[PDB]
Amino acid sequence: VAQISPQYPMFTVPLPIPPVKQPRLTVTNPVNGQEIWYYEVEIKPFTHQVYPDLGSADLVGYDGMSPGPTFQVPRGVETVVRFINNAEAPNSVHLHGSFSRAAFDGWAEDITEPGSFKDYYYPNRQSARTLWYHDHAMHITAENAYRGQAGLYMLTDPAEDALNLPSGYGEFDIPMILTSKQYTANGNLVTTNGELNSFWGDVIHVNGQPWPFKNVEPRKYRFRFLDAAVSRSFGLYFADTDAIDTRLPFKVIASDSGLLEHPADTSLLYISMAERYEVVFDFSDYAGKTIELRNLGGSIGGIGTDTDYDNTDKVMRFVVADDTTQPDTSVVPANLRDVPFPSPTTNTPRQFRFGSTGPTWTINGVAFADVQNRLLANVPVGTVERWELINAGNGWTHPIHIHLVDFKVISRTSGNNARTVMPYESGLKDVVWLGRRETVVVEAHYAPFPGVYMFHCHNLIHEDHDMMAAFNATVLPDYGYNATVFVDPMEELWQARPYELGEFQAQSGQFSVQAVTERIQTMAEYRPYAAADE
Ligand SMILES: *[C@@H]1O[C@H](CO)[C@@H](O[C@@H]2O[C@H](CO)[C@@H](O[C@@H]3O[C@H](CO)[C@@H](O)[C@H](O)[C@@H]3O)[C@H](O)[C@H]2NC(C)=O)[C@H](O)[C@H]1NC(C)=O
Ligand SMILES: *[C@@H]1O[C@H](CO)[C@@H](O[C@@H]2O[C@H](CO)[C@@H](O)[C@H](O)[C@H]2NC(C)=O)[C@H](O)[C@H]1NC(C)=O
Ligand SMILES: [Cl-]
Ligand SMILES: [Cl-]
Ligand SMILES: [Cl-]
Ligand SMILES: [Cl-]
Ligand SMILES: [Cl-]
Ligand SMILES: [Cu+2]
Ligand SMILES: [Cu+2]
Ligand SMILES: [Cu+2]
Ligand SMILES: [Cu+2]
Repeated sequence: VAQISPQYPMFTVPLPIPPVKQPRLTVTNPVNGQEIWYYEVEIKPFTHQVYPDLGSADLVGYDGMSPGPTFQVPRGVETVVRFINNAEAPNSVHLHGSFSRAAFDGWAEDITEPGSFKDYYYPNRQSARTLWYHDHAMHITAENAYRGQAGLYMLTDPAEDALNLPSGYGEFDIPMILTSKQYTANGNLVTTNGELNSFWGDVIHVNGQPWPFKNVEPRKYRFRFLDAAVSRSFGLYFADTDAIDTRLPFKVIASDSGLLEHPADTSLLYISMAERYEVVFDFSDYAGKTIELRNLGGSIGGIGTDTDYDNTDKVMRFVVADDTTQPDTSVVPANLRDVPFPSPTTNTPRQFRFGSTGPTWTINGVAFADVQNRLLANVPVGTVERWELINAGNGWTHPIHIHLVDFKVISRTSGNNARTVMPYESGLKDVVWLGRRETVVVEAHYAPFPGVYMFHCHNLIHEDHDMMAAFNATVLPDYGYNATVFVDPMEELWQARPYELGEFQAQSGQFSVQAVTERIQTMAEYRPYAAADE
């Protein structure tokens, strides 16, 4: 259908690369003698000239940019991030892909008001994976994410580095953060406010830039795909501009939770809101060509319900040089890793229906705001459960996310007989797309931390009104590990605190090296992540 946003000069602006976020300082953890990396992020307003010849867009971003800066954290290094709200609305930061404690996980009611900050303590102990950090504030997650509160968080480890995959952040390892937005006639953003169905968007962005291009050499690149859109799901494929409908093969090497056991040879990648897939594309057979990254129409080939617009079949262009300037020393091994799959269970699976209750998107008839009813499962820590995630509807799709866990996709049935489990769903994930009339069974180890966690649809419009619920990963009162201060996401110990911008700017008072060092060493003594040792 006709583009609504003004006409854009397609494939004329280079793909931006978010800068790497550096820690401000390190603090010795008195528990283990190891260095904790401490970071400060200021959430604040900024303008960005998206349309060359119109006005600017009003955004709110981590460190005044969108996407937020990229974190790059070695496995085993604990991080503390001071998220400082200097904006106009509350925030709640979630690190998507991290088994964070309940009070460091971005619980939707666990907000920071403007003129407050919160310190988030992250374990970084899971398998090498592409995480992302983004807003989770109750009822305003769609508008906070849409206006710029999302960024990448790469968890790295030597074992993955030894595979010799294409490497170097911004060299041959490229972030590909997809969004779908809409602009006014003067080049400002159309708000998601008031939208209760889906905000599709008619402008496709990579790393915050409409329809970019990149100069590539004829060799192998690792692309880290993330669907950070409010509502748009994608069917990604690559094509030579000399044969724009001919799909070129590539390899998926990783899903949400890390490496697949083996690369999945693929010509079409379904990716829905909050899914991460890492792809290796070999440009060597296309020296001197232009390869367009494109998006499947027909509402992702009948899987989705998304509206299609004139230019939503276009993502970006890669202009391939005639030659490499340096040898391609990278490879994609046939064997990537032993995926740590959960033990099969015979426990009769729980059922969750993703539908509506009057004008509200619900789970088993319940809206997140409804405290009395929204706690839908008690799961003893250590237990493996199958959850049957049901989309009975033909008129909506729902990428379902479960906090804390990594899960295996056991099965998919389609009431449109459209598809079962995709080859790139063979490993571990934390989001799974319920297409039209789809039921998916996932299996997860509810481990290793007790606490109250969210699960929900990651269509941020659905999530906000109000397709989200909670589970309690439970322990018996003799469990230990300071569980009584780490189960409650709203625990007073970990709540946000007020700051004065002067102190922040001068790095004085509670921002002094001394105050930060004392505050982090005190936090570290509670031993939040001790139960994940081994
Ligand atoms: C989520 O599950 C956790 C358990 O993993 C629940 O917290 C547990 O709640 C029980 C009942 O309040 C606590 O026992 C109580 O202890 C106090 C004082 O020592 C006593 O006054 C009461 O008679 C009772 O025995 C238990 O300590 C607590 N466990 C932990 C580890 O905090 C929690 O309530 C559940 N959350 C929700 C929202 O349902
Ligand atoms: C639970 O948290 C408390 C409070 O941080 C920890 O108590 C500290 O432990 C170290 C070593 O035992 C002492 O030198 C500190 O003086 C303790 N502080 C206080 C205020 O008691 C405790 O270690 C933690 N327990 C577990 C199992 O994690
Ligand atoms: Cl490389
Ligand atoms: Cl919808
Ligand atoms: Cl953006
Ligand atoms: Cl080479
Ligand atoms: Cl202050
Ligand atoms: Cu998320
Ligand atoms: Cu999450
Ligand atoms: Cu949904
Ligand atoms: Cu969430």
